Amino acid sequence: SLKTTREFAGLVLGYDPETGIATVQQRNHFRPGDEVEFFGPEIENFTQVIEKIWDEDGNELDAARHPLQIVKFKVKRPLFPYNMMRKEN
Repeated sequence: SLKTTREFAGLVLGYDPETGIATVQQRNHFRPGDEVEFFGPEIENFTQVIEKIWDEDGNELDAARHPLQIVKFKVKRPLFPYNMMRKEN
């Protein structure tokens, strides 16, 4: 069960189901090319590659390296607010 912030890399804040773009609050470093898993109740957990990331001002980022910054990127299946994201080994 969930004890600390070490256990995940992002918290989903929002998801645009028309465009596929998720809004994620970073908790630990992740970057384009990384594999992640989205999880939590109400979804089947799934993995994907992170293709490209941007901030809320539309700047592309080489990495989401700043704790609790809000970032955006395309996801491969729908998400609900407060689903979670972790790195996939």
